[PDB]
Amino acid sequence: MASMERFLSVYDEVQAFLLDQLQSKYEIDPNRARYLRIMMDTTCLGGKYFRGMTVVNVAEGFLAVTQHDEATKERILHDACVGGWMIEFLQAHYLVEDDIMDGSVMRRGKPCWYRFPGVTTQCAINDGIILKSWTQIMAWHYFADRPFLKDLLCLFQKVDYATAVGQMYDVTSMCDSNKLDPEVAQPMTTDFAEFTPAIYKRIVKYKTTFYTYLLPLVMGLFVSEAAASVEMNLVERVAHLIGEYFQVQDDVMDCFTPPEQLGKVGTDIEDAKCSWLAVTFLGKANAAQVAEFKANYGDKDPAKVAVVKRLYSEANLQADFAAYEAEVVREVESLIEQLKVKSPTFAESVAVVWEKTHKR
Amino acid sequence: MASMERFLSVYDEVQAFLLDQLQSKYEIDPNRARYLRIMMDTTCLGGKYFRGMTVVNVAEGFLAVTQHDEATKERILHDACVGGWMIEFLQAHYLVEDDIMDGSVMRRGKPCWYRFPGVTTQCAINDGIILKSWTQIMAWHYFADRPFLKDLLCLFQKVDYATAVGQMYDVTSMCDSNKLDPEVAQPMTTDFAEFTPAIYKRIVKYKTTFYTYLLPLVMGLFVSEAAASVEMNLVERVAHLIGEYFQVQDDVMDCFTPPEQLGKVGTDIEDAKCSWLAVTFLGKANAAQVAEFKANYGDKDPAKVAVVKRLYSEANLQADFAAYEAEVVREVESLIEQLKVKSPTFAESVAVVWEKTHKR
Repeated sequence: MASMERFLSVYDEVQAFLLDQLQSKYEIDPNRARYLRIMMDTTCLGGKYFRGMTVVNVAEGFLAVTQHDEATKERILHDACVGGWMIEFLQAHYLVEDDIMDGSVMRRGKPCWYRFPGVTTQCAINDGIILKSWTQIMAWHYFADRPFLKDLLCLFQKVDYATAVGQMYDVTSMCDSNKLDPEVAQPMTTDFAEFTPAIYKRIVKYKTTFYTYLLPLVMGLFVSEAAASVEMNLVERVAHLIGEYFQVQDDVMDCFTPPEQLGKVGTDIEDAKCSWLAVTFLGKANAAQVAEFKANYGDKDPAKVAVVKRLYSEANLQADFAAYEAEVVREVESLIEQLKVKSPTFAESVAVVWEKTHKR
Repeated sequence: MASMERFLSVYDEVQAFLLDQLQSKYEIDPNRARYLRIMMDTTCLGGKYFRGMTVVNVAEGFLAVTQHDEATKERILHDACVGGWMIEFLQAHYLVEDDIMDGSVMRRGKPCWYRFPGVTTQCAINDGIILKSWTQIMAWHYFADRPFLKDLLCLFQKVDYATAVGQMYDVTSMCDSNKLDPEVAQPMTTDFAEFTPAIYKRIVKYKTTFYTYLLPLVMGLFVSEAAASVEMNLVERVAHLIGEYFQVQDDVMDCFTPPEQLGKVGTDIEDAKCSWLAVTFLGKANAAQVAEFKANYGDKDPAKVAVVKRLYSEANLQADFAAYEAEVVREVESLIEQLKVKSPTFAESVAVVWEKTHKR
């Protein structure tokens, strides 16, 4: 893919620009520049670039139906790559800080960044702050004169806040709301009353859907000067729908995918997370199954984790998943049909985003 | 002071706006809203508001010499308070994350936020991210239609990146540059070769001067639509000069101020920090004093920390300080004289900022 190859060559360019700027305006020395280059590569590279490439694909979709000089086609594609890298770097930030907050061990088959011997939490928290700063430095440099700059920066910032709010909802999901209090150590829920579909939907919506689907799609529109060409209410509803399904998939894999291909251990059970698997289990369990779940969930002991996994296999949650999948397919196709009214090209870009999500 | 009282009443307004927005657009529930309100109060309130009030003072200085309708005077003062709160919240962010990175215990006589029982590192890292997000949410809401918005956001972001870069320089200052490597646990310097005045000046410049002096002063100018009224090169040189002296003062107090009025223990010695005291000690020490410093610096043992403090008392570093102070006074008065050429009002605001710094 030449799309991919354009994306990646823009990474080398953006990294040279940020490092050269540190030398030339921030008095950095070469060994610290080298540590930051390594940091950038280790935290930003290695994934699928799904989010970044979504900006590129959305841009390419408009480029095929819009008259432009060559030099304009190139600038828009450049802008789409840079925008995509903003989003990858924002994600990198989230992952460095999250792995620290959660005491995670591995990420994509390597140690989490804060566990590199010469890093440590002391430097890794800061490194994660710098990752997000770089998304701004990028925007101001590459987009200084762009008519979309204000709207892109404003959306970026809203998406970032929504994600941070989401992470809060996530990490406090195993506590009873009425017991949240900075003055009192948070005890795990015993009733699991807040393990419902609506609550789960709130966590996922804020925690991942803004930055994983909304941001890439709208960004593709901005760089293409095409926002006024779509119904924004639909982009939102489709981004939140496809974003939820995406997270449901990760939740199932956390439990059932082998660590080898997960790249991680998977500790949602021990961590007592409000996962789709738990919420769906409690939505179908009989009384005795609920009691057994409660005696076993949220505990590091591998025998108790096997009891939960066994309850999930026996509740047949692969059927509730095929059913949730079938409903999402229906609603996604419906939203794409609505998006054809004002833009058949954007609609088709959304179909490709969905198709790439549905396969995994 | 009515200045103070305006500043603080703007805090209540901004906090109500951010919490009401979380309820109305982010589906927050009351107990999480209450945790965020507490977080905001504990991390943002309690200090001197030196940085925030600097924006207010700079605005008030222009207001006394510029013709405006009353409603415009109020909006500018409102804008100056909001801008000041942005800076206080940015600082709050830095302090939450820093106390975590450094394993700090106390801050202004209370436990560091991540040590509150119901917080934990898991939530505190995120809380610190949210603190900084709020500075953006503020800017976009209160300043949406302001002609200074782009320039304020661009400067904010540059100052933030410079601070993060500075923190990196700070926390790696005890290592030999040529040994920095994410793959290798960082050993403490033995030669202390990088403990020089120029290196020290680099750390302080980025670590604190941008956000503590440059940002507040330039922000006061933006909200007042007065940037074109000053020589920006001088504001920079004065902000960096006064900012350094400010940090030298904290470095001396870390060592010699009683914990009671410091609000902290003070562990620069144990932490092997490139402090002004160390750098100045090595700039005057004889060979035997240098050897003794080396056998004792950077170690948690209270007997070795007393040996360093004793070497500092015996090297008579209160004289190098009076001398550094006398030189800063000279250069600060010189820069204020230069600033009178294009703005006597701004110059006088800089004199007050300096006078408030010099006393402490």
